[PDB]
Parts: sequence; structure tokens; C-alpha cells
Amino acid sequence: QEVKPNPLQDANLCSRVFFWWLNPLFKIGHKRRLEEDDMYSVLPEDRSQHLGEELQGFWDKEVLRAENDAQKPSLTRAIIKCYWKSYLVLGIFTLIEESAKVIQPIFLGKIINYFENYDPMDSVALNTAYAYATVLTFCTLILAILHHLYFYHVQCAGMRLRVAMCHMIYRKALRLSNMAMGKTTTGQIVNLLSNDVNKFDQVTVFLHFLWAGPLQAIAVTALLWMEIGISCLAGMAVLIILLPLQSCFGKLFSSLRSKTATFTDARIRTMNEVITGIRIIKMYAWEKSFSNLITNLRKKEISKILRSSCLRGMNLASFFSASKIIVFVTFTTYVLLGSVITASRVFVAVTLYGAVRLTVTLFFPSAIERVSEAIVSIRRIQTFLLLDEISQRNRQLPSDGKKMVHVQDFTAFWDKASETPTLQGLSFTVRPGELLAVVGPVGAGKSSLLSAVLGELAPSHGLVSVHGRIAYVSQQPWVFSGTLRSNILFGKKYEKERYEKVIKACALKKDLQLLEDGDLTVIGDRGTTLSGGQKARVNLARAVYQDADIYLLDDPLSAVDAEVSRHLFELCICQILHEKITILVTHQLQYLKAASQILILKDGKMVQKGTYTEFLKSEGKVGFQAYKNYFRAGAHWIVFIFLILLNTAAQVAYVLQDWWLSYWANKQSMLNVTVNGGGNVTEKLDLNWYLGIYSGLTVATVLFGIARSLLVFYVLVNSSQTLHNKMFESILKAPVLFFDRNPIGRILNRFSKDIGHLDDLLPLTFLDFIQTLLQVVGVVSVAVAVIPWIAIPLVPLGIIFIFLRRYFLETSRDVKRLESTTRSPVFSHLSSSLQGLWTIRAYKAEERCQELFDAHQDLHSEAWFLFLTTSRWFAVRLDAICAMFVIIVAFGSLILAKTLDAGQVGLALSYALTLMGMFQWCVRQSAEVENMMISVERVIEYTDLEKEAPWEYQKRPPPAWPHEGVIIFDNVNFMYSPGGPLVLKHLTALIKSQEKVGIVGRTGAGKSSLISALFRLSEPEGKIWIDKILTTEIGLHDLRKKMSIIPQEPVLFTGTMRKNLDPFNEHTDEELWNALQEVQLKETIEDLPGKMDTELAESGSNFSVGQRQLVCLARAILRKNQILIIDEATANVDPRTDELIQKKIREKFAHCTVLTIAHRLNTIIDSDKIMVLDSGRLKEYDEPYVLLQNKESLFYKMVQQLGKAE
Ligand SMILES: C[C@@H]1CC[C@@]2(OC1)O[C@H]1C[C@H]3[C@@H]4CC=C5C[C@@H](OCCC(CO)CO)CC[C@]5(C)[C@H]4CC[C@]3(C)[C@H]1[C@@H]2C
Ligand SMILES: C[C@@H]1CC[C@@]2(OC1)O[C@H]1C[C@H]3[C@@H]4CC=C5C[C@@H](OCCC(CO)CO)CC[C@]5(C)[C@H]4CC[C@]3(C)[C@H]1[C@@H]2C
Ligand SMILES: C[C@@H]1CC[C@@]2(OC1)O[C@H]1C[C@H]3[C@@H]4CC=C5C[C@@H](OCCC(CO)CO)CC[C@]5(C)[C@H]4CC[C@]3(C)[C@H]1[C@@H]2C
Ligand SMILES: C[C@@H]1CC[C@@]2(OC1)O[C@H]1C[C@H]3[C@@H]4CC=C5C[C@@H](OCCC(CO)CO)CC[C@]5(C)[C@H]4CC[C@]3(C)[C@H]1[C@@H]2C
Ligand SMILES: C[C@@H]1CC[C@@]2(OC1)O[C@H]1C[C@H]3[C@@H]4CC=C5C[C@@H](OCCC(CO)CO)CC[C@]5(C)[C@H]4CC[C@]3(C)[C@H]1[C@@H]2C
Ligand SMILES: C[C@@H]1CC[C@@]2(OC1)O[C@H]1C[C@H]3[C@@H]4CC=C5C[C@@H](OCCC(CO)CO)CC[C@]5(C)[C@H]4CC[C@]3(C)[C@H]1[C@@H]2C
Ligand SMILES: C[C@@H]1CC[C@@]2(OC1)O[C@H]1C[C@H]3[C@@H]4CC=C5C[C@@H](OCCC(CO)CO)CC[C@]5(C)[C@H]4CC[C@]3(C)[C@H]1[C@@H]2C
Ligand SMILES: C[C@@H]1CC[C@@]2(OC1)O[C@H]1C[C@H]3[C@@H]4CC=C5C[C@@H](OCCC(CO)CO)CC[C@]5(C)[C@H]4CC[C@]3(C)[C@H]1[C@@H]2C
Ligand SMILES: C[C@@H]1CC[C@@]2(OC1)O[C@H]1C[C@H]3[C@@H]4CC=C5C[C@@H](OCCC(CO)CO)CC[C@]5(C)[C@H]4CC[C@]3(C)[C@H]1[C@@H]2C
Ligand SMILES: C[C@@H]1CC[C@@]2(OC1)O[C@H]1C[C@H]3[C@@H]4CC=C5C[C@@H](OCCC(CO)CO)CC[C@]5(C)[C@H]4CC[C@]3(C)[C@H]1[C@@H]2C
Ligand SMILES: C[C@@H]1CC[C@@]2(OC1)O[C@H]1C[C@H]3[C@@H]4CC=C5C[C@@H](OCCC(CO)CO)CC[C@]5(C)[C@H]4CC[C@]3(C)[C@H]1[C@@H]2C
Ligand SMILES: C[C@@H]1CC[C@@]2(OC1)O[C@H]1C[C@H]3[C@@H]4CC=C5C[C@@H](OCCC(CO)CO)CC[C@]5(C)[C@H]4CC[C@]3(C)[C@H]1[C@@H]2C
Ligand SMILES: C[C@@H]1CC[C@@]2(OC1)O[C@H]1C[C@H]3[C@@H]4CC=C5C[C@@H](OCCC(CO)CO)CC[C@]5(C)[C@H]4CC[C@]3(C)[C@H]1[C@@H]2C
Ligand SMILES: C[C@@H]1CC[C@@]2(OC1)O[C@H]1C[C@H]3[C@@H]4CC=C5C[C@@H](OCCC(CO)CO)CC[C@]5(C)[C@H]4CC[C@]3(C)[C@H]1[C@@H]2C
Ligand SMILES: CCCCCCCCCCCCCCCC(=O)O
Repeated sequence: QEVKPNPLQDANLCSRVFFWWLNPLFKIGHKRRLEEDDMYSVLPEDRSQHLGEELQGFWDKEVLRAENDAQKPSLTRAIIKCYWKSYLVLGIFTLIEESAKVIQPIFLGKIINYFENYDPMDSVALNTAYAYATVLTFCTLILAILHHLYFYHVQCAGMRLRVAMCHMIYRKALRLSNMAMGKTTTGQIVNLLSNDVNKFDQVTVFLHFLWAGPLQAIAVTALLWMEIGISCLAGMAVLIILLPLQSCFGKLFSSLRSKTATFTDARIRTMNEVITGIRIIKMYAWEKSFSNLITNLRKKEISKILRSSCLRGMNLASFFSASKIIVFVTFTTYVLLGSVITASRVFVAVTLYGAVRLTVTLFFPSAIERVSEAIVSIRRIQTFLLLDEISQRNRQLPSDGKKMVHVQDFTAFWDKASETPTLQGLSFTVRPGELLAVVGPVGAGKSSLLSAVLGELAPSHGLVSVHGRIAYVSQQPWVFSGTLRSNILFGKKYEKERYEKVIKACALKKDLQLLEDGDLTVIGDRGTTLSGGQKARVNLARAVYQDADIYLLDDPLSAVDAEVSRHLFELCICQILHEKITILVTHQLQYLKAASQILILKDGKMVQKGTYTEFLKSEGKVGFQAYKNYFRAGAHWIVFIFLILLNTAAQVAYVLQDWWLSYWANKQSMLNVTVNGGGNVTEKLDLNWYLGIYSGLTVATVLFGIARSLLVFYVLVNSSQTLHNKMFESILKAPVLFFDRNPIGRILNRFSKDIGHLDDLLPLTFLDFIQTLLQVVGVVSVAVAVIPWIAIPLVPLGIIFIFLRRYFLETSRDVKRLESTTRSPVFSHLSSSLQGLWTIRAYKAEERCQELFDAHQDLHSEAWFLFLTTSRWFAVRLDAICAMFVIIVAFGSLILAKTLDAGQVGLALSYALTLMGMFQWCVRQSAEVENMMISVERVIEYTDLEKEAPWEYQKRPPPAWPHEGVIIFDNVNFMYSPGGPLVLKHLTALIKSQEKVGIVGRTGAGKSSLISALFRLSEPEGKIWIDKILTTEIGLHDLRKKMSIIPQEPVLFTGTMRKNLDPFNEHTDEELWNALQEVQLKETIEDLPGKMDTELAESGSNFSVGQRQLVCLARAILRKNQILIIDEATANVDPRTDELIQKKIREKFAHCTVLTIAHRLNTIIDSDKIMVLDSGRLKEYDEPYVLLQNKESLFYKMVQQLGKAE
């Protein structure tokens, strides 16, 4: 559509400055939920194609110049040569803004200096002070409402660089060579596009500071000198000292993080090991072992996390109290040098120190870090872009409608570095319409035969006159993101008649029936809605629809059946490919005989070139409940009272440190009045008292900041630890139904991402938000204290802010969500192009895929533009509120000048000059915290999920409970869900003492239900007395312990073979030695390189499945129970191992009551008695002879059906 042309086009200068043109969007964003249709298209100069072309031109010129002067080309040179003009133009406003920030304290001092020499009858001084205040508010308006357009333009420059770089990367990837593709991997390129290019969105934000920081600071120092002389240096010294030390501590921080990561990873692995195999763990009564293992891992991880959090809290406290330390040092030096403090100089120095400290300790190091990251990103992208590309497709020879085709001395090597030739002898000619049947097992040389159409195995010199259009269908059929309209069309015009004829004769009605929409069905992500059959069929349909000349079919008949294959043979290969090239590799041996000519090769050796005659025969809101539950999990509410008291004390001391300077200045002014106007004796202010109180106030500020940071971090980390412990304990007791309903990925995500948030990000962000909110409250309270009437206009302004906040968030979140959902298509399209790059090059469809990628990137560019602009809109309005507050303070000081003195005016104005940045920081952090508390909500949701019966009761059965071996079923009705499906109907069974029996079901219908009922892990709704005791009165663990089972899929847990064989160490060592030697597995584990404590791989990946049944049988043998369950229903199980383990449990268990469930009837025929059971109804209970004789007996029914005999 002509979607709303970016109203930035028609917005005048005022509207662009205030982002007024964004107002309509918010309206709909408040009325309903934003979608992709309510979006704004990128500006014509921001289209991905345009930026890509311009940067391609610049980079090509740079490469040509580098070749001319014989040096390695530099991508940074090209980027600079491209964007330097538009960035140096933007630097003018950053110079203006730095100058404004520097010169604002000068006029603040002018106002205070007016207040110092107050004379109520001097009107000229009043007018001059009003002019100074007007200049001050002009400067603060420049800082507040004018900086945001410049910030948006800077971020646009970064986004332009990112988009151009992505276009470069895709254009290169589509032209990569085969061996270069082998050297790298698609994951590396997707990472290049995903995280390695996002750095350009950040560096540009602070790039100019690289020269603004060192310059502005110098200016500030000069100004500070002009105020307070050499004393200023002392303060500057502390600031300089603050740069290395903090950075140094940062290094230590990183180190600690690394350690925690390892522990976290280990813990997460076990989480997977627990969640993926939870059925087996609960089945084996092994919850205690994994519980204590995870407890140890979590304890170590939380110790490292506590250390890291203490370090980060110390850093935050230092950042908070650095201003106080700087001011205290500089003014102690000032007074001790023999000077006399005055309010004007004191607060000019305070404001200048605040500005320069914020710069030096926030912007400059961030600028350095982001520039270094961007430099390494540019290095990676450049070394990718110089990767050798596929030999450029040379212009085809005239090919005047001839069929001159001959391959001689075919040089085809997969690996050039390999001394062995990949292929040596390959020489054949293809005739129009004729079919050549290529055969090779598991891809034995089909790749060389197939690329022999000049795909990727081209000879270094010469050219083979292959004429026509190549239609290559790969082993892996591929569907790019879009609609079936796109894959069908693929650049070709919409051919109604031939589309219809192929769609009806080829019988694609399966898509119409299966797909809810038809041929317009929007392909889901990665084509999960479709299947490999559809992808293969659409590959053949694309090839036939584009009706190319050379048809390269890499076994497309494997996915389709023989009928559809012969159908396309007649319709396409016979009729449509009647005079077209039909290079068709085929297997399954039926199209080999269905074809006319066959070609088989083996390692550059042509097997045969004969026909069959050769006889080959081959989100929402988070309530107060969430915050309350998050906090009460940390510490007693007494501790929280102590914490808020400590926070209040820290902020009060922070403000009182500056108030003491103001009071000192006022007292010195009165003293000077007394010693000049009054008494002649120049009385000296007692330096000991004032300096001591000043030092005490700054020391108290430092100590209280440190203590508050440490306590907040400790209580929040302890809350996280308690929440994790509760959540894991609850999940370990969760019934199997919870794990069945919830996917493993969901639970693992809850245990990984949410816990990581609560451990790393949430405490830090919460502490920062509390700090900044308290600072804002301090500034507002100072202003209200100096001028009480400021309370009157503060009530409206704050109210407005609240409403504004809502009106922004209702849209902002939506935009954020949009920006998240429009970014994955780019990566998925890149992955799809890389996967099927062969056929993309085959069709010469590079430009079409480039356009598709450009559209995919343009959509995300719309999302990113909306995100940037809405953020700037909110920032403009917030800073306008702050500037209104500053104007109110500065002018109300002058209006109520009769009742104010220099110290109060200086203090209030100096704090108002920082309210702006503090408020912006605090609002954004508050939003960030409110967004992150969803992880806390999810964790708390898991902490109270429903649990099953307790493992152990206070009452216990005798330890020799399985003394008889009799278990019976008395009218048990298993119910997975109340009122749901019926799985057991009045199930009644009588199993004799010490009797080996099995049952058979119907493809799992009632098979696993019996095991679930016996083990009670899914709570059978049945009433049972095995050995005349109700199954309820034995606890979960006390029942499962004397409950031996062999699962269908044996599982292996990471750890020592000793721990996997016996995790509770309830069996003495020589017991395992002897038992495993009896099953001759001791020699097998002894030859393992690690011997007894062998480091098991990831769930025994190297261990064979036979060893898996072996180890499970060993577990059963050590368990030494009187019953045992054989759940032998796996299909792909090794027969040699099966005969083994059958003779094992026949000879080892012997006289132990076994319940055998299986699908192999032979494994039950050996059992003395068979109880046929299906659909909850006891079908057979009689003699085996009666079962053999009875025609209606289900056992005899299957006996007749499979055909086996005794
Ligand atoms: C952003 C830029 C920062 C620098 C700057 O431009 C803007 O800021 C401006 C503020 C100006 C002063 C304002 C008022 C007065 C009072 C007047 O006395 C007669 C009083 C009369 C009302 O003014 C009623 O009788 C003498 C001149 C003086 C001191 C100005 C000097 C020039 C100054 C410093 C200007 C300077 C070039
Ligand atoms: C190392 C860091 C970087 C650079 C820098 O900071 C520290 O080094 C400082 C040196 C300072 C000057 C020293 C002396 C004077 C002379 C005085 O007057 C004349 C006095 C006397 C002769 O006549 C009696 O009159 C006026 C001020 C001036 C020029 C200083 C200006 C600021 C300067 C340039 C500072 C500058 C920002
Ligand atoms: C990175 C650094 C942090 C702090 C620091 O520099 C930068 O701050 C500076 C202040 C310096 C003193 C200033 C003046 C004098 C001159 C002379 O005595 C004349 C008496 C004096 C008062 O009457 C006239 O100015 C002797 C030297 C002395 C005391 C300086 C010593 C070094 C001091 C303490 C420097 C100190 C190391
Ligand atoms: C963080 C950084 C480390 C600490 C530090 O910088 C910042 O903090 C500064 C405070 C300085 C002192 C302030 C005042 C005086 C009084 C006066 O003593 C003779 C008085 C007479 C002659 O001047 C009449 O004035 C001058 C010297 C002395 C003791 C300073 C010494 C250096 C000191 C300790 C500086 C030190 C390097
Ligand atoms: C007034 C003047 C304004 C400009 C200027 O001087 C002052 O500002 C300086 C900052 C310097 C950069 C600092 C850090 C980095 C990161 C580094 O990446 C490897 C880092 C790794 C190595 O071990 C770990 O440290 C590559 C170099 C780079 C970009 C510097 C380039 C030169 C710069 C821009 C200097 C430049 C001359
Ligand atoms: C238990 C809690 C500990 C913290 C705290 O609460 C209670 O303790 C309170 C003490 C209060 C100060 C007491 C006295 C004055 C002097 C006055 O100046 C007189 C000037 C004079 C000559 O010029 C003419 O009267 C200015 C106000 C000030 C500093 C109070 C400020 C608030 C303070 C700091 C309160 C603070 C929040
Ligand atoms: C709270 C934490 C523990 C201590 C501390 O850190 C923070 O808090 C500060 C309290 C300060 C003292 C306050 C008052 C005075 C009185 C005056 O001496 C007599 C003058 C006059 C009295 O009436 C004569 O009549 C000056 C010195 C002295 C004792 C201060 C010394 C430094 C101290 C101990 C500071 C110390 C570093
Ligand atoms: C809890 C927090 C820590 C402590 C503190 O903040 C709060 O509490 C504040 C109250 C302040 C005092 C207010 C008034 C005066 C009177 C004046 O005149 C004396 C004459 C008069 C009494 O003797 C009649 O004779 C001398 C100074 C003094 C005592 C202030 C000192 C600084 C103090 C202690 C401040 C200090 C930073
Ligand atoms: C919850 C937290 C409790 C502490 C606090 O934050 C919130 O609450 C505020 C209390 C404020 C002081 C109150 C009164 C005055 C007196 C005034 O002197 C003219 C007095 C004269 C006028 O006619 C006689 O009435 C100068 C200003 C001063 C000292 C305030 C300074 C800032 C302070 C300390 C603020 C502090 C940070
Ligand atoms: C989260 C919070 C929001 C706001 C808030 O903190 C943070 O901001 C602080 C500002 C404080 C006031 C500053 C100055 C004065 C003037 C003084 O004058 C009495 C006149 C008479 C007395 O004898 C002769 O002077 C009385 C006290 C009062 C009104 C303070 C009250 C507490 C206030 C309102 C605080 C308030 C709780
Ligand atoms: C959140 C909390 C609310 C309560 C509170 O903390 C924060 O708010 C603070 C405001 C402080 C007062 C501000 C201004 C003055 C005026 C000054 O001058 C009087 C001159 C007059 C006397 O007679 C002439 O006649 C004396 C001190 C006084 C009253 C402060 C006292 C402490 C107070 C009440 C603090 C109190 C504990
Ligand atoms: C809903 C919001 C609640 C808070 C608030 O906004 C609205 O409520 C307002 C009421 C204001 C006070 C009203 C009257 C006076 C008397 C004046 O003189 C006294 C001398 C003598 C002759 O007038 C006595 O009558 C001093 C100032 C003071 C105390 C005001 C201070 C600011 C206040 C507290 C405002 C504050 C910001
Ligand atoms: C102080 C400085 C001067 C003024 C100013 O900057 C700061 O203050 C800002 C606050 C903004 C408003 C915030 C919330 C709303 C409510 C909303 O109510 C939906 C009803 C309607 C719309 O959907 C029907 O649905 C309508 C919009 C409105 C009034 C904003 C308008 C612009 C305003 C006035 C900004 C203005 C430039
Ligand atoms: C733009 C900036 C922000 C707002 C602001 O600065 C400029 O605008 C100023 C207007 C001032 C008031 C003007 C007139 C009077 C009347 C007088 O008589 C009391 C009798 C009765 C009214 O007749 C009240 O009870 C008491 C004082 C008061 C209310 C002023 C208070 C301070 C105010 C609100 C100032 C405020 C800080
Ligand atoms: C000094 C106040 C501003 C700083 C704190 C800003 C964030 C908190 C604002 C109040 C809570 C959110 C508003 C009510 C709930 C909602 O509508 O989302």
C-alpha cells in the first residue's frame, strides 16, 4: 500500500523538533493494539537498497584504490569516506550542546552573585538578574527540548550504517564460493547479521564524545580555575583517579562473572537432565540425588553471584558518592589554602564538577568501549567480505540453437588441498529429452555428477558448452519465508492455465485438504506448517513451472511416491522435458529400469553406461502482590524497615552535605557584614567546627551509600536464592501430568532466563532505580524547602507526567513488541538463502532474493524508526517537564528575593540543574524494572504449582514389605483427568505369589497405563492392596523404591559410572564389582579410559544403546527387589543385545515376580502365563492350550495374524 508516507516528510521544523507529527500514531496506540499495518514506511533515502548500493560503491572504490596502491583494503576507510560529511555536520550541535552545558553554571553564578549583594532598592540589578535568568532558561531549553532531534539524527546515522552493512553482508553471502562456504558456517554469518552488526547502532551515539569529552573537560577546568584557583585541580584529580580504578574494578567484575557462568551452565545442564528425564527420575525414586547435586551447584553459583553483586553495589555506591568526594576534596583544599567560601563560587564549582564528572565517568568510557566494539565488528565484517567468491558466471557463448555437448578431461575436486583427486574420469554427452539415470549410495559422487553442470565443481581453465537453463532440485527441499504464491511464482509471471493444469493433473489437492487456506496459505516460520513432501513437490513444481532446459533433480522422488514420480515423469520429464536436458539422479531401483539410459560412477570411475541389457541387477501489569511476594522472600519486614531507613539516611546526608556548604557561605557572609559594617576586628570563622562537620557529613554520605547498596543487593539476591530453592523443590514434587502438559523448553527457559534475570539484572536495575528516584525526590524536596510555593505548580506538573507516562507506555510496549517480531524474518531469510544457495545461483535469481531481503530489512527498519522516534517523543516531553521545573525554580527565586539568601538560592538552582538527567534516568529505569518483574511473576507462579502425594509419610510400612511378592488389582479405574478419556475400566487382576507374567495391549492403548497405575506416579483412581496394604499408606518414595522397572528407552545421567549405577551409595563396592562381573560388564567399564570414575559424556552419547540396556539391567540387578517390570516396547533395539538381556533377566531374576509389557509376542510366549488385556477389559484368563484353541481369544487372533508358530 501507499502506507502513510512518513509524516517526517511533511513535518516542518517545529513539528520535527517537538515530534508533533507522531501524535496521531499514539492516538490509535491508545485506542487499540498496534499492528504492522499501522506502521510508517521508511523514508526514500533510508531504503535498504539505496544505502546498500551507496556503500557498495564506496567499498568497491576503496578496494580498487587499495589494489592500486598495493595495501590491504580497510572497511573503516570506506565507512568514513561515506558518512564523514553527514557526521561532521551533526557534530556542530554537539559542540553547541557542550558549550551550553559549560556556560550554564556561569549564569547560575551570576544569579547567585546578585543574591549575595542584595539591595531591595536597586532596580537595575534586579533587571540584570532577570536577564541572567532568561539566558539560563534559554540554555536549559537548548539542553532539554533541542537535543532530542540531534539525538534522533545520530541514531539514524547509526541505523543507516547498520542497514547498509546488512545489505553488504547478504549481497556477499549470496555470491560466496563453495570452498569459502565450507570454511565458514551459516551460523557465523547469521551471527554477523544478528549481534556483530548491532554495535553500529550504539557507537554512533557516543562517537562525537571522543572529542567532546577531552575538550569540554579542559574548558570546565579552566572555568573552575577562574572561580577557585589551584584548589580546582584537587577535585579534578579525584575525577581522573576515578577513571582507571573503576575500570580496573570492572576487569575484576568480568572475571567473577566468568566463574559464575561455568557454575550456571553446569546447573542448567542438570536442569535439562532432570526435566528431560523426569519420568525416569520419579520412576526410580532418584529425586534426592539430583536435589542435593543441584543444591550444591546452586550454592556455589550463589556464592559467586553474591561476591559479584557486592562488587557491583560498591561500584554503584562509588558512582553515587563520587560527586560528594570531589566537592569535599576541592573545597577542603580551598578553605585550607586561606580562602573564604561564598555561595556563588561554591555552587558554580558544584555544578561544573557535576557536569564534568557525569561526562568523564559516563560518556567518555562508554564512547571508548563502544568504539572498540564497533572496530572489532568492522574487522570481522571486513574479513568476511573479502572471502573468496564463486567464479563469476561468464557470458554464455552464442549457442545458436545447437546441441554440441561434450565433457573431456573433467577436473572436479571437492577439496583442492586434497592430493587425492575427488573425481578423474567423467565424460558423457546429454541429448535433448533423453534421461540419464545416475545412481550412487548415500550420495556416493552424486554431488560431482550434479555440479558437473557448472554448479560448483567448475574447471579452473576452459569452458564446457552447456546450453539452456538449469533447474536444480537439491537433496534438502527448501521453502523460503513467504507464501506458496512466492515459491510457485519465483519471479515467473502468473501463468493461470499451466499452473491450473499442473495443480489438477499433478493432483496437489493434498495441500488444499491439509492446509486450512490453500495455495494462498502463509508459510509459517521455517515452513513447519508444510512437510518435506510439500517442499519436494513444490521444488519439482517450481522446476517444471519455470520450464527450464537442464533439469537437475537430486533424488526428488525419494520424498514422493512411485505414482507421483511416474506422473511427473510422463507429464514433465516425458512431455514437458521432451527436448529438454533431464540429468536425473535416481535410486530405489524402479526408475532405473523405468528410464532408458543409466550412468553409474564410483570415485571418478564410470561403473557402466549401458541400459538394462547389461544384466547389472543393481506485557501486562504486575500487581502489588508480585512485588510483595518478591520482597518478603528476601528478608523479614524489619529488615525492609531498616533498609528504607538506611536509604532515607543516605539521601538526607547527601543533600545535607551541600546544605552545609550553603549554610557555611551564609554564615561567612553575615560574618563579613559584621566585620566590615560593624566591628573593625576581622573575626575569623572557626575552621575546626565547620570543616569537621563538613567532613563528617561527606563521610556519612559515603558510608550510608555503601551500606544501602550492599544491603539492597544482599536482600534481593537472597530473595532470588529463596525463590529458586522453593521453585526447584516444588517442581521436583510436581506430578508427571505437569511435565507432560508443559514442554521441556518452557520449564528450562523458566529455570534459565528468569533465574538469570533475578540473579544478575533485576537487583542491579532495582538498586539503580531506587537510587535515582531518591535523588529526584531529594532535588524536588530541596526546591520545595527553599521556596514552599513551588508546591503549588508541582501538583499539576507531576499529575501530567503520570498521565503522559501511561499515554506513552500503551504505545511504546507495542512498538517494542513489533520491533521484536520484525527482526527474525531477516535472519530466517538469510538462513534460507544460505541453505539453498545452490539453486538460487542455478536460477540466476540473485536479484530477486536481494529484493526480498531488502523488503524484509525495510520492515524492520520501519520498526526501528518507530522505536527511535517514540522514545524521542517521550524524552522531549519529559525534558520539557524538567525544564519547566527549572524555569519555575530560577524565576521564583527572583520573584521571592526579599525572603531568600544566597545559599538557599544556590542550593535549589544547582539541584534543579541536575533534575533533568536524573529524572530521565529514573523514568527509564522504572520502566525497565516494571518490564523485568514478569520473570519474578513467572518464578512465583512456579513456586506454588500443585504437587502430588508426599514421598514419605510419618507412618512407614515394614522394611521387609516385599516378602511375599503378591500384588493384585481390585477394581481400579485409572483417570488421567477427571471427566476425561477412559483408560482403565474396573481393572481387576490376580497375580500369584512369585509368578512371572506379562500382558499385551494395542499399540500402547492400556500398555503404559498399567505401569502408571502400579507405580502410582500418575495417581490411579483405584483401591489396591498389594500384600494386603493400601497403596496409599506407603509413601511415594517408599513405594517406588521397592519397584524395579526397565524403561523402553534407557537413559544415562552425567556423572561417574558409580553414581549412575548407584547414586545413593547404598551398595558396597565389591557388590557392584561382583554383580557387574557376573554380567561381564566390569571388563567393559574397566577398558574405559577413565576407569571407575570415567567422565561420562552428554547422557552417554558415545555409549551404544546395547550398553544402555546393559547398564539399566545392572541397575535392576543392584536394586535387588522382589518384583521387576520389563517395559520392552522399543522398536529400534539391537537384537543381539535383546537376546542377551532376555537370557540375563531369565537367569538373574529367575524367581522374581516380573510384569512384562511388550509388543514382541515371542517375548511373552516364554512367560508361563499371559493375561491379555485391552481397553480396560480383561479379555483372556485361561490355560495357554485354551488360548490356542479358542478362535475368539485375542491371543490366538494375533497368533493367526502374524503367522508365527511355536
Ligand atoms: C547564549 C549567549 C550567552 C552569552 C550572552 O548572549 C547569549 O548572554 C547575554 C546576556 C547579556 C547581558 C544581559 C543584561 C545585561 C544588563 C545590562 O544593563 C542594563 C540593564 C537593562 C536590561 O539589560 C535594563 O536597564 C548591561 C548588559 C548585560 C550585562 C548583558 C551583557 C551581554 C550578555 C552577557 C549577553 C551575552 C553575549
Ligand atoms: C593541566 C591542566 C590543563 C591546562 C590547565 O588546567 C590544568 O592549566 C591551568 C593553567 C591555568 C592558567 C594559570 C595562570 C593564569 C594567569 C592568571 O593571571 C595572571 C597572573 C599573574 C600574571 O600577571 C598576576 O596577574 C589568569 C589565569 C591563567 C591564565 C590560568 C588560566 C587557566 C589555566 C590555563 C589552566 C588550564 C585549564
Ligand atoms: C593533583 C594535585 C591535587 C592537589 C594539589 O595539586 C594537584 O593541590 C595543590 C595546591 C598546592 C599548594 C598551593 C600553593 C602553595 C605555594 C607555596 O606556598 C605558598 C602558600 C600558599 C597559601 O598561602 C600560596 O598560594 C608552597 C606550595 C603550596 C602550599 C602548594 C603545595 C602543593 C599543593 C598542595 C597542590 C596539591 C598537590
Ligand atoms: C585525592 C587527592 C589526594 C589528597 C590531596 O589531593 C587530592 O588532597 C589535597 C589537600 C592538600 C592540603 C590542603 C591544604 C594544605 C594546608 C597548607 O599547609 C601550609 C599552610 C600555609 C602554607 O600554604 C598557609 O596556606 C598547604 C598544604 C596543605 C597541607 C595541602 C597538602 C596537599 C593536600 C593534602 C592535597 C593532596 C595531594
Ligand atoms: C582530544 C583528542 C580526541 C581524540 C582522541 O584523543 C584525544 O581520543 C583518544 C581515544 C582513542 C581510542 C581509545 C580506545 C580505542 C579502542 C581500541 O580497541 C582496542 C582496545 C584494546 C587494546 O588493548 C583494549 O584496550 C582501538 C583504539 C581506540 C579506538 C582509540 C583510538 C584513538 C583515540 C580515538 C584517541 C584520539 C587521538
Ligand atoms: C532524626 C532525623 C535526623 C535528620 C533530620 O530529621 C530528623 O534532622 C533534622 C534536623 C534539621 C535541621 C535543624 C536545624 C536547621 C537549621 C536551620 O537554619 C537556621 C538558620 C539561622 C541562622 O541563619 C536562622 O534561624 C535550617 C534548617 C536545619 C538545617 C534543619 C534541616 C532539616 C534537618 C536536618 C532534619 C533532618 C531531616
Ligand atoms: C559519624 C561518623 C563518625 C565520626 C565522624 O565521621 C563520621 O563524624 C564527624 C563528627 C566530627 C566532629 C564534630 C564536631 C566537632 C567539634 C569541634 O571541636 C570543638 C569546637 C567547638 C565545639 O563547641 C568549640 O567550642 C570540631 C571537631 C569535632 C570534634 C569534629 C571532628 C571530626 C568528627 C569526629 C567527624 C568524624 C570523621
Ligand atoms: C542527623 C543529621 C546529622 C546532624 C545534623 O544533620 C542531621 O544536624 C544538623 C543540625 C545542625 C545545627 C543547627 C543549629 C546550630 C546552631 C548554631 O549556633 C549555635 C548557637 C545556639 C546553640 O548553641 C544558641 O547558643 C551552631 C551550629 C548548629 C549547632 C548546627 C550544626 C550542624 C548541625 C548539627 C547539622 C548536622 C549536619
Ligand atoms: C524525607 C527527606 C527528609 C529530609 C529532606 O529530604 C527529604 O527534607 C528536606 C528538609 C530540607 C530543609 C528544610 C528547611 C530548610 C531551612 C531553610 O532556611 C530558611 C529557614 C527560614 C525561612 O524563612 C525559617 O523558616 C533552608 C533550606 C533547609 C535547610 C532545607 C534544606 C533541604 C532539606 C534538608 C531536605 C532534606 C533532603
Ligand atoms: C517524598 C517527600 C515529598 C516532599 C518532601 O520530602 C520528600 O519535601 C520536603 C520539604 C519539607 C518542607 C521544607 C520546609 C518547610 C518550611 C518550615 O517552616 C516552618 C515555618 C515556621 C516553623 O517554626 C517558622 O519558620 C516547616 C517545614 C517545611 C514545610 C518542610 C516540611 C516537610 C517537607 C514538606 C518535606 C516533604 C515530606
Ligand atoms: C519528612 C520529614 C518531615 C519533618 C521534618 O523532617 C523530614 O521536616 C524537616 C523540616 C525542618 C524545619 C525546616 C525549617 C525550620 C525553620 C528554622 O528557623 C525557624 C525560625 C523561627 C523559629 O522560632 C524564628 O522565630 C528552624 C528549624 C526548622 C523549624 C526545621 C526543624 C526541623 C524540621 C521540622 C524537619 C522535620 C524533622
Ligand atoms: C495540595 C497541595 C498541598 C501542599 C501545598 O500545595 C497544595 O499547599 C500549599 C499551601 C501553602 C502555604 C499557605 C500559606 C502560607 C503562609 C505564608 O506566610 C505565613 C505568614 C503569615 C501571613 O501570611 C501567616 O498567615 C508562608 C507560606 C505558607 C506556609 C504556604 C507554603 C506553601 C504551601 C504549603 C503550599 C503547598 C505546596
Ligand atoms: C509542560 C510542557 C508543555 C506541555 C506539554 O509538554 C510539556 O505537556 C505534554 C503532555 C502532553 C499530553 C499528555 C497526555 C494527554 C492525554 C491524552 O488523552 C487522550 C484523549 C484523546 C487522545 O487519544 C482522545 O482519545 C490526549 C493527549 C494529551 C493531552 C497530551 C498532549 C500533548 C501534551 C500536552 C504535551 C505538551 C507538549
Ligand atoms: C513562573 C514561576 C513559577 C511560579 C511563581 O514564580 C514564577 O509565580 C510567582 C507568583 C507568586 C505569588 C504572587 C502573589 C502572592 C500574593 C501574596 O499575598 C498573599 C495574599 C493571598 C493572595 O492575594 C495569598 O494568601 C502572597 C504571595 C503570593 C501568593 C506569591 C507566592 C509565590 C508565587 C506563587 C511565585 C511562584 C514561585
Ligand atoms: C518522582 C516520581 C517519578 C519517578 C518514578 C516514575 C515511575 C513510577 C510512577 C508511578 C507508578 C506507575 C503509575 C501507576 C501505574 C500505571 O498506570 O502503570
